[PDB]
Amino acid sequence: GSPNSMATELEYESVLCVKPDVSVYRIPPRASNRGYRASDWKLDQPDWTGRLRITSKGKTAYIKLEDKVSGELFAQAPVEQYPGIAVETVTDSSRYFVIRIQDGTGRSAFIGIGFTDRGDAFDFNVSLQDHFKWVKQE
Repeated sequence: GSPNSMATELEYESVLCVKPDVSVYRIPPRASNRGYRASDWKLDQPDWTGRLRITSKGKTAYIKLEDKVSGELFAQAPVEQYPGIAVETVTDSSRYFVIRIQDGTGRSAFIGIGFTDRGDAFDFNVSLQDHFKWVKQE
């Protein structure tokens, strides 16, 4: 038998949260003597803006970011458990996160994202933990 009829087969995702408005900021590096505090980021001048698409399959969640005009992928961050290495919070305001976006080949970057309100950023952190609760043995 020969499996060589397939090679790119990532035609799967269970959607968890979608929002039309999210803004990216390239952040300074973490240290507990400063923290990520949202106000240190480029809140007046995003590096990119577009749409949120939190997705998952099995034990791996995917924070995908997508364009608001082209529908194309900007970036994606894969996550094995929440909280974990690929998702972080700020100190000052509950509407801002950081994620470890990856190219699927050992390339990575930490990018900051901001929401319109805390009551919508709560949906980012609830939709992640309400996927992982069984992996978290709750």
